[PDB]
Amino acid sequence: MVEDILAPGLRVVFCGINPGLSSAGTGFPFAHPANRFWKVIYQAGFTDRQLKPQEAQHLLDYRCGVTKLVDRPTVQANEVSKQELHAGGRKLIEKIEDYQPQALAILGKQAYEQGFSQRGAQWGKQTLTIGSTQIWVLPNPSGLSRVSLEKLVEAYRELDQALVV
DNA sequence: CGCGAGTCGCG
Repeated sequence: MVEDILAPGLRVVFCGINPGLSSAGTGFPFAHPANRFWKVIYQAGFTDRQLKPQEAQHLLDYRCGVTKLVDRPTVQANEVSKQELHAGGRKLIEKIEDYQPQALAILGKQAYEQGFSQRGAQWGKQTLTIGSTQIWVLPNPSGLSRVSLEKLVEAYRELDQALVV
């Protein structure tokens, strides 16, 4: 099982589909060294250095959170049904109403659409909100995505900069 | 008419 990293007052809550088979075992989000997440949020600007999955809890210090749509671990994100994704979204909504982050960031275009029942969603900011929490769709940091690091970084960077203080 | 559903080839 992979515990959530949430707290009130966060500026961003990162959300993935489900745990990979490596992450599941370690009990850390995006634990497999092939997943660009940690490098991306670092380079994007969310952290002052590149954290290891071990230090995940220290994200709160930078006022960032992490969670997932579906708990069931899996090799590839595509093994999770829409049924599971749609249910996952419903529960995510509650956590957001609970912790009330400045922004919810879904890592997966399909994830978003399924989880929130939305069609033809575009990358970036969504008009959809959850109270004061704004919603974003960011490309998945998996090394399976043919999306380049340079692209991935910009995407997240836009959000960071988008959340002023 | 519209609408809502039913893999391949890419680094």
